[PDB]
Amino acid sequence: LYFQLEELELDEQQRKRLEAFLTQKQKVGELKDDDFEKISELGAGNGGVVFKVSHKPSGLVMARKLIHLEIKPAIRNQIIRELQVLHECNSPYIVGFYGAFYSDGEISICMEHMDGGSLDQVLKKAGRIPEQILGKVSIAVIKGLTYLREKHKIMHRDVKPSNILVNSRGEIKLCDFGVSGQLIDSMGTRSYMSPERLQGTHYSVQSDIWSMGLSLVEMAVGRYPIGMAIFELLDYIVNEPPPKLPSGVFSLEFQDFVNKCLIKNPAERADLKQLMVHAFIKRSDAEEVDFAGWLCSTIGLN
Ligand SMILES: Nc1ncnc2c1ncn2[C@@H]1O[C@H](COP(=O)(O)OP(=O)(O)NP(=O)(O)O)[C@@H](O)[C@H]1O
Ligand SMILES: O=C(c1cccnc1)c1cc2ccccc2[nH]1
Ligand SMILES: [Mg+2]
Repeated sequence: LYFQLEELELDEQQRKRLEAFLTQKQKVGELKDDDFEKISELGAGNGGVVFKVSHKPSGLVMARKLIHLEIKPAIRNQIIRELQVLHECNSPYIVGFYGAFYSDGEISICMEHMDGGSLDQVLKKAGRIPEQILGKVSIAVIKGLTYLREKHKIMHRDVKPSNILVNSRGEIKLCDFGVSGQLIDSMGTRSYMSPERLQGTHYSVQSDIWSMGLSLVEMAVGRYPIGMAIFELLDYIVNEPPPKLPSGVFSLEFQDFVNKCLIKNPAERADLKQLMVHAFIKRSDAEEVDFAGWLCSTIGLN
């Protein structure tokens, strides 16, 4: 393999892991519905269902997300085409992608299986996720959001605990980002949308910062921090002060970090550059946290 990795400043462990995923990916060609065998259901959301599958020609275990869309063939083919950009989205903070295709009213998004599942699944087991672990989560989310914005000019548009994937090797990765404009166009009791997004305001990385901040407070406290009825919830986000991390249990740097993510005004709200040099991030990056060890003990893995 003739790797074109230099654009990413990677540690040797990150370089080895990314190279091992890309090498495994070389076993995979054209994806067909007939070449998959359903192992189990990993989970489901509003738009689709994701299954742990076996890709029979390669032997690879994958996570197959199926999104039901029986629409005009010309527009589903535009979607499938827009999804091919995912082949170029190589980052330690972005879930690996094997391929995307359409079959029998379903668009399939085949990706790297993350054996730790999502952070909302681990939150159920953990109760509360430790501040120090959330420091590593914060770094991975900022770096992933930065990679997407800087390298592919894409915004996530759907940052939430269920869209942050973890594994037994201690990797933290984003998934379900807005790579396809046509998929967004063609496509509850909890909302992670920024107050300005809920009012109609054009999307921005600032909205992703809000979603990240809210997700952090939820994971830190063990529950959705607003609270409930639909309008009641959205009226609270738009017209009431943002939620705050409780005092006496969390560091001042972590409280200040989430406060800067949750500023109602998107202009005063912190950007990715400012968040990357925030005391919380600087502290968290210097800490030796055995995230892989903590994850394997709280959810019972390797
Ligand atoms: N690559 C993956 N590896 C392992 N588990 C995964 C993977 N992708 C998704 N999952 C799991 O599948 C569950 C359901 O996924 P999904 O249908 O995207 O629901 P959602 O994240 O709650 N909604 P949304 O992203 O807004 O469409 C997630 O909560 C994850 O736990
Ligand atoms: O559902 C989408 C999606 C949403 C809006 C626009 N384009 C795509 C998606 C799934 C997915 C899995 C991995 C990486 C990126 C991903 N994006
Ligand atoms: Mg998701």
